[PDB]
Amino acid sequence: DAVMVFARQGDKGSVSVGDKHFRTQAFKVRLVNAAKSEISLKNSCLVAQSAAGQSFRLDTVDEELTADTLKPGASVEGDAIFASEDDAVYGASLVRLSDRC
Amino acid sequence: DAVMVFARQGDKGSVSVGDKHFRTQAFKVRLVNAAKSEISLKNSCLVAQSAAGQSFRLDTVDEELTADTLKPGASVEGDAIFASEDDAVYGASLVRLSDRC
Amino acid sequence: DAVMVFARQGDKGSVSVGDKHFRTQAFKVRLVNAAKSEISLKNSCLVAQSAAGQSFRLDTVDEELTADTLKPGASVEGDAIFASEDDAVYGASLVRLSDRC
Amino acid sequence: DAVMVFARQGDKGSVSVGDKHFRTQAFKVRLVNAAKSEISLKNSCLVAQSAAGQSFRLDTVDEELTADTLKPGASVEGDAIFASEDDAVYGASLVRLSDRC
Repeated sequence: DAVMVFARQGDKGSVSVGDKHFRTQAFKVRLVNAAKSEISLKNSCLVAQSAAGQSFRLDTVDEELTADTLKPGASVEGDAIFASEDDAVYGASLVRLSDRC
Repeated sequence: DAVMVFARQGDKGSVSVGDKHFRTQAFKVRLVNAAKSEISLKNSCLVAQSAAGQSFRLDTVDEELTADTLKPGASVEGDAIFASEDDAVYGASLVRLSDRC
Repeated sequence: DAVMVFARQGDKGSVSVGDKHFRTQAFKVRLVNAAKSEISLKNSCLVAQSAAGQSFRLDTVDEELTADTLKPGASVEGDAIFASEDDAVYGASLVRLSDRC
Repeated sequence: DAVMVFARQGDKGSVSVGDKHFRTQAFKVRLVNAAKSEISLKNSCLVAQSAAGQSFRLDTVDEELTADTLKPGASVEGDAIFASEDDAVYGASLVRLSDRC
């Protein structure tokens, strides 16, 4: 009765504007409903984090990953790009769903 | 009189379901029998490990790598994906055959 | 009223001549003027740096990235390759524009 | 009056046979004679090393990189794969020519 989250580490990068800087870590994410009922994602969000429990904000995400619900057997996929001001986001090793959004 | 194991580090990733999380390290593996006799793999398994001797469970493996035997000169290849709950598996640097399966 | 700098970490490398050695980190860089006025880059330069503020010299850069100005909505892109004598440049995680050139 | 050595870090890997294991780091190497005279490479060899000066044996190399000489303007390229028993070779960041072969 929970959505399955598959992530693969992608490109590392940065964004700078004047003296405002941040680092980025991209993941290719696939969400899969392997249960027998429709699961709502409306009050859920994607969080990337280190094994120590440090989490990182989502900077940009492909529209497909923001589906409100996932019917049984349905799958959505796309890129999700997380950020930190420093280089901490490079240690993000897990993408998961939170309901604290 | 042992099978040769060639591995190349591939993608780093993760799998999450509810609050059950793990990290993944993929390798492309090739097994080669460079001896003069057939070698049995029936009671052998692929293990990934760090240089310090810490080993990691095999989460998924391509069917081709689970051949029961390898005749002389035979070669099989495919992906093998190992896991840890935390990010330890990212230090797996060796794939080898164990007979403790 | 500042140019936006998008960078993605690319190849790691080295250059050696006799006993003169250095390490290289490439980035794909895109510069974007998202403001309403033309912005001059004539006295600006690309700097790569670590989160701790350690910066690295630019060894080579694609001609497209050395435009003197960027009109509104204009974008230029190319590779930029930064260097260190030791392996410090591998921790460069940000490309930004400096006006101290 | 020295050959120029350009290297780019490639795949990380391993080789195992029975309980004999090693780790591998591949580089794409290009050798370039940018001088005005023919330079002999007959008593030279490719060495990979860390910034601290730790060096690693050459396990395999493409035939093209073992040219005996390089005439003016000549260039040769190919892959070179270096090894360590443990995972030290993963810190090799420089390929250079030695005359101690």
